[PDB]
Amino acid sequence: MSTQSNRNALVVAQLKGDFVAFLFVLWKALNLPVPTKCQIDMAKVLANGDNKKFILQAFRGIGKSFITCAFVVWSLWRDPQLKILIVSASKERADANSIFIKNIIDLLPFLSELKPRPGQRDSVISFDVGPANPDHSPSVKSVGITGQLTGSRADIIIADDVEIPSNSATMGAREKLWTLVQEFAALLKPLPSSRVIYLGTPQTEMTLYKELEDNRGYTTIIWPALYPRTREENLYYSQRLAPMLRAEYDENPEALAGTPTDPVRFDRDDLRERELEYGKAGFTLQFMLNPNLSDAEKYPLRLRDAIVAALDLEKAPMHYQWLPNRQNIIEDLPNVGLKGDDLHTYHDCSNNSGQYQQKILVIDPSGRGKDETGYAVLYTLNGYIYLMEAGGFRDGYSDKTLELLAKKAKQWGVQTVVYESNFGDGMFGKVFSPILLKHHNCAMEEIRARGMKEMRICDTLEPVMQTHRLVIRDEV
Repeated sequence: MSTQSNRNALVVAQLKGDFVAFLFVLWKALNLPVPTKCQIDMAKVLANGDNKKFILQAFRGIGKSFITCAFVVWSLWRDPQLKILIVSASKERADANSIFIKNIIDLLPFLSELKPRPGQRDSVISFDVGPANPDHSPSVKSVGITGQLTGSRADIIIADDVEIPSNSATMGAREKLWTLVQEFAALLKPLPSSRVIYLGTPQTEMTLYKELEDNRGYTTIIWPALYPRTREENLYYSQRLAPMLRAEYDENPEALAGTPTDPVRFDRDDLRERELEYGKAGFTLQFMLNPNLSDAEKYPLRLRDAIVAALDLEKAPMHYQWLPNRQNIIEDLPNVGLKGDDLHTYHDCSNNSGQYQQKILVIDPSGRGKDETGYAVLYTLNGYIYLMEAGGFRDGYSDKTLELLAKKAKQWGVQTVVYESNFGDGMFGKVFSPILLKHHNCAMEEIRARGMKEMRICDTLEPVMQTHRLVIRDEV
């Protein structure tokens, strides 16, 4: 039984965390820690099974240390007779983190508890020093670069409040070899958990903004905000109000500038928007009167010009069908025509309508977002399905367009979007286009349209951005 349970905890961190990690209360004695949805999400994200490198952009006044401690415990307690853990921090701050990890360890049952060799010996700063084997060492990040290089067979690095470590560039550079091509690859094959976990609240457009952006440009992990603490979701009268009054009360007895600083994890010197306002201000449009359908013609088709079309179909009322047509001929890609409509009550008459614009633009190849309606419209305008249109782009034969499976396509599609629009490789003419960009901002860990706005136009340009990366696109 013991072997099965130990192994169970070993590869199911959530179960280990919910069952064995305790706090010792004064009224109820040793009780189970009541994990929160954000903490549970964070535990899953930090595991050998998933990635290796994780970065959290969290707000302040979230009991993050409670989870970070449970993870670090779980790591050392279930390591394959191996592994050194070190943290980078300017304090005593890293000592506080390991204290909590020790608070977790000390409450474990015998069978899950490895024997303790060292434990804050000599009033440090360290547990399980020397072969035993796993260890956790609290370190100042200000010293290390020294701490990173000096470590012998490092397995995990946790970096507390990474955004508030001054002169981090050298310490960060020291980290690169430890993770990036890389003893990390070699240790991961051995099943060496560890790994690099960074968690902290943002601090302007420093080094961390670069880390978060590079991560978010590729993935959408991870960020929780004041609302993650569900206790805030109930007012004084003990009625659910979706943190309406707690937020009001917290805004008062303080400041709005302090509330974004403390409970929002927003970066200072910038809005959320994917496209910088510095660029959104320069963007001019071309006003045009659309057809009976939702077609806006910016520049008419020309013979011997190559066009590309992207289509983000509308799953329901809610939003619109968005078809951009982009002149691909020259070095600078211009948007020459857009179809924007929510009048398509029929799942059914769009393929023909779209086709005449695709045909109008020199048999324009089209890359359709494979959503429920997408897959759909795919078939009707397929070379084989109904309209026999031979210029429908597909990443596979099962998938007659852009498969939206796996997060990455949208991520890099947004990342390439940003580049294309900002470096002025792609020129947008549609008014409603740029207005959607105005509100297509951070929805950590991705981007979306804020309350009461549509992102249909922007999202179908994201498909173009993703398509932009593709080798086949390098001359459709």
